[PDB]
Amino acid sequence: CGIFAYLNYHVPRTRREILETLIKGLQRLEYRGYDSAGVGFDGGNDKDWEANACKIQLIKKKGKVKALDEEVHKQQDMDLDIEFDVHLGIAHTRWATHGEPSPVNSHPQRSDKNNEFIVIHNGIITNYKDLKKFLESKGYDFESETDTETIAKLVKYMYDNRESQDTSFTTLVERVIQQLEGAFALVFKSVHFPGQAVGTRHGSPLLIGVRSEHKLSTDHIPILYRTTCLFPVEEKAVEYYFASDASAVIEHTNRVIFLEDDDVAAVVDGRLSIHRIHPGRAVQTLQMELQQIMKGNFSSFMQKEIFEQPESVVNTMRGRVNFDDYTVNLGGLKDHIKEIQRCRRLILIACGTSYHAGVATRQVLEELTELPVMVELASDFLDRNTPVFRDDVCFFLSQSGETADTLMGLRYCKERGALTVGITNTVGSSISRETDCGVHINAGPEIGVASTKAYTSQFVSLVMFALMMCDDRISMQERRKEIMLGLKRLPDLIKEVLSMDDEIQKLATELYHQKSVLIMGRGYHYATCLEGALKIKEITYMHSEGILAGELKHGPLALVDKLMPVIMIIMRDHTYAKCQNALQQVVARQGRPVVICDKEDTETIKNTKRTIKVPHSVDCLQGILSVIPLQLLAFHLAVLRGYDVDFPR
Amino acid sequence: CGIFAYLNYHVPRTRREILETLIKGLQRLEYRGYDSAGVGFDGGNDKDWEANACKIQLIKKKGKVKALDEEVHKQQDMDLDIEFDVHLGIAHTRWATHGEPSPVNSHPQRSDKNNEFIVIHNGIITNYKDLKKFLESKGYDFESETDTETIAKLVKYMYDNRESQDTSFTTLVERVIQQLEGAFALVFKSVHFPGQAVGTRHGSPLLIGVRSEHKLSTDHIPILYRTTCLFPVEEKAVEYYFASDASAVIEHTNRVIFLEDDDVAAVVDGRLSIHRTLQMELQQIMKGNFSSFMQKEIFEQPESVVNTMRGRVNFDDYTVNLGGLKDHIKEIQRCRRLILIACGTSYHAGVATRQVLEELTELPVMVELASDFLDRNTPVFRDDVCFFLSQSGETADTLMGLRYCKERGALTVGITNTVGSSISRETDCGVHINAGPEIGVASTKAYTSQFVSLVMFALMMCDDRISMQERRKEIMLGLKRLPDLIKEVLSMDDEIQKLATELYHQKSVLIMGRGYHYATCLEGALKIKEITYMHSEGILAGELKHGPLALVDKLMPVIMIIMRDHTYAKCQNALQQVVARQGRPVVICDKEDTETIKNTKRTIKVPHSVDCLQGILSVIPLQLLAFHLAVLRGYDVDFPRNLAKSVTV
Ligand SMILES: O=C[C@H](O)[C@@H](O)[C@H](O)[C@H](O)COP(=O)(O)O
Ligand SMILES: O=C[C@H](O)[C@@H](O)[C@H](O)[C@H](O)COP(=O)(O)O
Ligand SMILES: N[C@@H](CCC(=O)O)C(=O)O
Repeated sequence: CGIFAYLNYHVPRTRREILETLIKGLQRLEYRGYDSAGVGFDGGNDKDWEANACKIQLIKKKGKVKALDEEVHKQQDMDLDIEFDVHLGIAHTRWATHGEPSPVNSHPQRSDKNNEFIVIHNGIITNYKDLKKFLESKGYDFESETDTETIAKLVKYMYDNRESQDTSFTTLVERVIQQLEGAFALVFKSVHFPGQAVGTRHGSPLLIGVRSEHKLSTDHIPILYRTTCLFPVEEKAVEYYFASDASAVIEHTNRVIFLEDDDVAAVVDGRLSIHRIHPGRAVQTLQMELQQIMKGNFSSFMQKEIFEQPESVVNTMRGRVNFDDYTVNLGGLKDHIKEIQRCRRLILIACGTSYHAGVATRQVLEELTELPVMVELASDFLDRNTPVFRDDVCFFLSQSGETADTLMGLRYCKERGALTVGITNTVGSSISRETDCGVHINAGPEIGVASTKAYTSQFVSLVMFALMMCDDRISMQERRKEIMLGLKRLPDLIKEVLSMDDEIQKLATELYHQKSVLIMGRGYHYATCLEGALKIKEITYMHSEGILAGELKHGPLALVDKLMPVIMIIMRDHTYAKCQNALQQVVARQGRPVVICDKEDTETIKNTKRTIKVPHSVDCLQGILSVIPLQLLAFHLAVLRGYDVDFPR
Repeated sequence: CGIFAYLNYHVPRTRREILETLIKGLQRLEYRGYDSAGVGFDGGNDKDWEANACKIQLIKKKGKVKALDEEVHKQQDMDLDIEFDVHLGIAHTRWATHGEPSPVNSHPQRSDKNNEFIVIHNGIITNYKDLKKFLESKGYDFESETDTETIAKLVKYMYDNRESQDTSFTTLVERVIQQLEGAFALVFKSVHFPGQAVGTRHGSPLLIGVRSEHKLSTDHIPILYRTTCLFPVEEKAVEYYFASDASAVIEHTNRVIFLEDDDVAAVVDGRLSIHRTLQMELQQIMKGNFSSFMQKEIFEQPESVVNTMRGRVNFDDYTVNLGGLKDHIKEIQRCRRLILIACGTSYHAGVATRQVLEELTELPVMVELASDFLDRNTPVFRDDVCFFLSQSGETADTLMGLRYCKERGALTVGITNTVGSSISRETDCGVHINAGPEIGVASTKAYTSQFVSLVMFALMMCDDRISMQERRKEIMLGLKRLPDLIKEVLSMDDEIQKLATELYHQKSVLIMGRGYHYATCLEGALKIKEITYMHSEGILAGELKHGPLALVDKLMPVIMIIMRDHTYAKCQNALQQVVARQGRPVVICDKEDTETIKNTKRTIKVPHSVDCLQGILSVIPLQLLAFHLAVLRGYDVDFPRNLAKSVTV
């Protein structure tokens, strides 16, 4: 699930320091969930590091990384004070798929009892059955029920059947991946190629970080097919960081290379080259900081990411909104904003909360672009073979940028010649690369299990795009100004909503024992219902459902009685009167609902017992304020019930 | 709501023959509103019926009509033996969407403490608040909170300031409607005008039935402007039946006059004048041998399906011809998008046929909930084809969307089950699904008939594509076999009733499907909500992994739909995810799905049909399941709480 490897080339490091780096690397990957982890490093206790490069030691264990950290330092036959001028250590966290969690089934997987080759793997090898039969017929005995082991045994098969005594480590791996089917991110290590690393991916992220106090030969690595590689110029010293997630690299360096499918990256004599069976891979700078993946003073990542939303919203608008002259500029669309305006339809495709962001901005997109806006769930979009045309603009909302159904929707539309735009939050992700253009919502990494700041950052990003699509219309200047003053005031308004956290805990204690809750709303807050009810489902495990208010009299209103908890959303927009009508329909049937409304709606505050009173904003922005109380309610309910809000489940 | 009045002119009826005709008229209209009821007739106990038309009696009580039928009887003041030669009586059942359903709020309303004018109203007055303040200043005291009272206190204000001593009852009503705003259907009665009735409409149905053993003077009453009246030629014997619907009159006669907007009908001296045969058998509105309309309407779907295809599908030569579209089909193919607009179950019928509409028309298909369609002011264009699905043809939100689309030059199509309904008239063209009257509040045969209709339309849109000839043949053979396969499903009634005994106590249930059965699980979830009051929610199977799956444990009831179409494997993956969360689901599957039947305890095995027709079969069990669950919980399936049928306000 998580991969991290640390190669120090002519940068002296003691075995203690190497192990602490690997463990610290896995600590940055734990948030993805896992059941076991392991490390691989050169063994032996010969004081000269050059003689220990033929003994690979492994320490794998089922449990948390801490237990692994304890097992590392709990080795009597291991001297931690040996200094290695050159060394490659690899680490891995496992999410079991093939084989039950156990030390044997943990990574790194070895090629034999002498550990001539070891490999860490993220993904699944579909044809591991056949590959295992073939290697067993050639005389290789397996010890684990993991598909990963077939990789270790196979690379040794190529090595044992090499035509020349000096075939490259790269050539060996090329022959392995050419026999593999499915998805995989791999890092290899071998006693026969000491100090060298080989990384390759297909359908799984893999990146390489680099650091050196010396100048590097290039910032754009060219691809080599079967002056050209990356290395420090005047000296040898250099450090490489293979990782499946930037979060494990950023504290050491912000210079990274994102590998692409079928890339085979190799480090030989401290020089990094990328082979493939003038295109090149860029060495780019990440704007990510270690502080963005730490809880800080908060007790959970969920709490942090909700309460930091005044900051994340500001990070989303930075360099993109100019309140001094009411102009909007998404740099990611400069070379495509012209074509997009000559198109005839917008299609927003996403899963889960990302899809709700589409619903939350569909109206304002229709208002300002005057174009048809169709919001689709990616899985259903694929089932129906939806008609798509060359003059369609297709947005793909995805925080991770790797969600399969959304990604497959992306590739579907590209085949039909539509113009594709990625709204992502993960640099280097598949959806950010394969779209024609895109916007990075720059909300910072989302470490929590549920989407909190990503939903509101997507909300803001799509509103900003809408503002770009009508920057030439005289009749809409006023409307644009109204909206951008609302964005100017939004962060302060979000703080105001968070300052009512106390009022929300009271509501949580009132719903502590409840099993169902109906969340009602219409117009700009239809999405607020759905997203609220999804959060309370995902985090609290109670049956929260979002009900479009205009639909009550067509059936759903039958659930209302004096026992069914109800939360209604009644804001000061054009649907105010209609929402009041829905409230009367509920109360008329013995419903006693909790209402989320504007601070100054004196009428409903008096006639309704419990009301959450949020500040008034622009109609097409209220959704951001009205959803936060529901984020907090889901958070507090889970806490009251003893759940771990940072646990996937 | 419902309206019914009985005017017998020189046809001797005792006071019991009239009260049992008013109640029997409301029972025919009860399914339109059953929160309260009331009747209005002539009081007094004088043998000579003439000295009793100056005294009005109002018997109004809370509850269904059977609560009023007992309040009318066993009274100590009304002598049910007086013979009336001329008499008028008005009745009404109300849908109390607001306030309390008290006898004071029920209709008929009154204008003072002596009952000089009583009115029964179907609709809403959008300015009754201004009429209430104008009338309170002149010396009129109000009693109720309804908007109907402002119609009674105002018809008396025009009578207190007339210019001549004998102003016709029409003139008084003409002055009232000029001050009323919104929609309304009214039937007046006054002591000053004995035996005279006035019936005007504007945006709400209102017809007049007539019966007489004598010949009628004419068959085309001429509309007048401030050899003219409909009356028996030689004698005076005539019976009139004011009613907002045709079912309350078919039992007494099949000769009605469908009024129009702003037509002020008036019966004077037993002569019907307007100022400014029915094609239904009584059997169609009788439960027959079933204990409920909903059970009948479910088990009669084999016939209603056939009645939808009659004279429209030819299986010998595989031709589809919808007469209602012959003059527009050519222009519909030159359009560029399909939009389906509806509410509730009708909206589900759009979801259930969206995929096949996209396949056979190759056009974009967009399915919209009417209420949200209006809140967003959706972009619509002259080259859009907009369908409006409505069993009643009167649903307010759907109807407003129609007029919204006409204003934007779109080609509109009505898919209705009511001839003469607003939606069937105001659309450029349309199809009558011809399923028969639907009395049960929950739509059952209407859904499956709307389904078939949209499929027939799809078959027309592609009858000129060679490449789709085989696909057309496959679907039409499925239609030929569908009625019998529906019977095969209904034969599992007993098996469904059992599984209901295992769930009637639960509070929630999740229904999961994708593709062609996304609609199935939504419509099923709606039905269970509407008549069993369980918290049932439809969940798109593809979305489970994105949050809702967290709500599944060994306790949470789950129903899954897994059919043999292109999503079988994906549905199998969702089923494996559910079991991993310890779920124990009921699976609706195809009989030949042996793998599914072995590994799942509770299964409902339905016969295999064409993929785009399978939805009709997979939904019927949920219709039956909702029925049995309601019976187990002691509820009534023909009168669910908190609403009625057809949302016209
Ligand atoms: O609570 C929300 C979850 O995070 C989940 O619903 C998420 O929104 C989807 O899995 C889409 O993922 P992406 O946004 O990464 O595409
Ligand atoms: O089961 C519920 C009802 O059938 C309901 O969903 C109905 O569909 C709408 O209240 C109006 O729809 P029509 O306009 O077709 O009557
Ligand atoms: N399929 C491998 C790797 C899974 C992973 O960690 O992503 C296993 O189960 O061991």
